[PDB]
Amino acid sequence: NLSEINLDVEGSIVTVKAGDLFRQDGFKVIAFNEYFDTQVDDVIISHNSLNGLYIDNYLAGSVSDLDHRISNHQFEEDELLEVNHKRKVGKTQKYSLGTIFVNNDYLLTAFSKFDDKNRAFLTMPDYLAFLINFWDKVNRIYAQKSVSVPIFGSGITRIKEHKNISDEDLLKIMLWTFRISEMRFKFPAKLTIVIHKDKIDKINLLDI
Amino acid sequence: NLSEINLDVEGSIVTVKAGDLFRQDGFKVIAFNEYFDTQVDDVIISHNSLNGLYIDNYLAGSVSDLDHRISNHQFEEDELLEVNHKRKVGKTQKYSLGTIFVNNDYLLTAFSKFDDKNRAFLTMPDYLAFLINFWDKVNRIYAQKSVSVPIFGSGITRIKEHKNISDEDLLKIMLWTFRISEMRFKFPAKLTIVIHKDKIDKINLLDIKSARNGL
Ligand SMILES: Nc1ncnc2c1ncn2[C@@H]1O[C@H](COP(=O)(O)OP(=O)(O)OC[C@H]2O[C@H](O)[C@H](O)[C@@H]2O)[C@@H](O)[C@H]1O
Ligand SMILES: Nc1ncnc2c1ncn2[C@@H]1O[C@H](COP(=O)(O)OP(=O)(O)OC[C@H]2O[C@H](O)[C@H](O)[C@@H]2O)[C@@H](O)[C@H]1O
Repeated sequence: NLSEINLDVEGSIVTVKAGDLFRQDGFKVIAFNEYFDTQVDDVIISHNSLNGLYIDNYLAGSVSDLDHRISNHQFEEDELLEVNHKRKVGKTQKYSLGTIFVNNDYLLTAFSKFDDKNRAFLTMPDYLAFLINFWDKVNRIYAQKSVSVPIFGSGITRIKEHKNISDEDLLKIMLWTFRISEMRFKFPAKLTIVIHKDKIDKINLLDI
Repeated sequence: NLSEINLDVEGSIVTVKAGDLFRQDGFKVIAFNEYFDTQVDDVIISHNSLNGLYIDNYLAGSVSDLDHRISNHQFEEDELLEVNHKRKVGKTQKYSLGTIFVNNDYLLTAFSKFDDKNRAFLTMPDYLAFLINFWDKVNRIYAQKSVSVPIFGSGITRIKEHKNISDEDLLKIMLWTFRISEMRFKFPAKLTIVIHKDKIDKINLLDIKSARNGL
């Protein structure tokens, strides 16, 4: 019946707290799909998803300006993938999972893959690959800085073969993938995992 | 001092014990590389790996027989990768990680990648992807059957950016990923993880019980 716990992981504090991601001070992480889509129409991007809420309610400036900024940005060659020329709707450039686009205090990250068949989806290995690559990026780049994340993949993402996986189990995977990442960093990022305040019932923080 | 432990993981008992993989009853898993190389000459495969030690002392029949058997075997379309024609020494057909070739009571699996200098290596994402794919296969194909494994990657394999990762850390990751796999299988394989008897010094079986809950 508690709402926050601080965890000593590899000699660094990881906070898990009930609350609202959008209210956190510092960097806040928003999961986009692999095309960094921005069309919120409840089929590509759901109005209910954090991706949709951020664009609809919190993105400063227009969605058009954001597309241009992302379009004209230059990512490492490790992060640009094949262009899906034959797509019905949405952007065409694909990005490697974990790629980050910075937008003010928001870290927009290529999280889920998309296709008309499985819509937003990831294999369990893709999910683990995302976490490792993502944690490695934030720990090298945002060392000693605050980074707040939700429970990645607990929304409408179908993790293939894991339709029913629980929020707590995804939280556990997030935690031990973070442990692995920060093994190689003296000063990692200052991570906070936010559980939507109306969902601390779904999770017993003493289990952790 | 403690040499064996039984853990309930997702409602199934997993055994971690000191011993000898080759003395294990039931299926034994041998880590081959992504080409299923069989040439044990300390250039491709080394004599001191379980890969080379299985070929040298435990393989039934000649290495030629095994090569031909693997080449003729019908692998899944997704298990078959592209063919590296530039390779100057060894087999050329790449296989996706976790691919399994069953050989009597041995499960030969494509574990490590070989770079241009025949160095065994994996990235941490590759390693995790191998474990999930491999656990998924054996829990599907060998449900309720004994499957014994060593601590994958604790040999010469370099896990990129984790050169000094401890055997105990690899063990927990193996347990974490196996737990995830059997969230999908109500009747998983009966897993035994074998720590080489002379390496039990490096592993404290008490620091491992939390992994059975995914922590
Ligand atoms: N204000 C909040 N604060 C904290 N957590 C919240 C909040 N609102 C919701 N959550 C919870 O935060 C968790 C994550 O919410 P999401 O990001 O939607 O789900 P995903 O990680 O599967 O991303 C969906 C993907 O597919 C899409 O196309 C996107 O492009 C993504 O790529 C859920 O448990 C929410 O209840
Ligand atoms: N009899 C034994 N019983 C149990 N464990 C053993 C035994 N002998 C050694 N071990 C331990 O078992 C662990 C694993 O030993 P290995 O399989 O060699 O190492 P890897 O997993 O990094 O695979 C080597 C890769 O590179 C190669 O080219 C292959 O192709 C592979 O792809 C070590 O801790 C050993 O001490």
